[PDB]
Amino acid sequence: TSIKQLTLYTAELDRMLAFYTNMLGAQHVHEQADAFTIQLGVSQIQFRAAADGTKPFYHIAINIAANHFQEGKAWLSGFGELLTENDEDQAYFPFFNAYSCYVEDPSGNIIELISRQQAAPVLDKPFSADQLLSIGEINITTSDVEQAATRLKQAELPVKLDQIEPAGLNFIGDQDLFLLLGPPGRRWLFSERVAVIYPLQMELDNGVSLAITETGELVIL
Repeated sequence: TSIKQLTLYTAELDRMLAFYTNMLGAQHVHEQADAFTIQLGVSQIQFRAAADGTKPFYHIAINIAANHFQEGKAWLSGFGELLTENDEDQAYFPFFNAYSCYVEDPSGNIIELISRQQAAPVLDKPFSADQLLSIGEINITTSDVEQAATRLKQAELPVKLDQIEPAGLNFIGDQDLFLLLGPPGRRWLFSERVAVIYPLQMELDNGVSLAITETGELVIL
């Protein structure tokens, strides 16, 4: 399955709109009075205003083609300084057989491009914003990992309940989409920001819709 729409919150709506309009182009962005949407291939994200006194952020990875990693990295670097971890400005993840690079948006969202070496197409054409494929990762930061995992499984996502670590990060998915399910508390790779519960909503292309509430409960809508 793929993410059809994600709804995220931001304390920086105006700066975010400018950032994504410049990055993706006006044809991939729609402004509303109280929100805006961006198109990432087959996935959409709506950003809405955060509650005053909060500064929500998320870990968002965007799938790019198997052969587009270095072009994607160069492109991404035009929009901010590439984030580094251990003084490296890219990463290889053997579990996903994937290369990743990262930049921060105006809210501190971790914007990752992920090039899955066997789980993405080879596209024989130049990379551009038009070649972003879909959302490949989103964090599901929850106050109850076991409950969340159980509800995701009841919703017919691939979940091996006996392997779930309630105090750790759990990769839930297959192919080109993984939910990063875990508790708050720990610093995110490539970021200064520590995992904190912020609300979101997610609609999958198979019709499944869910929310993370402001207290971190995963609820099936």
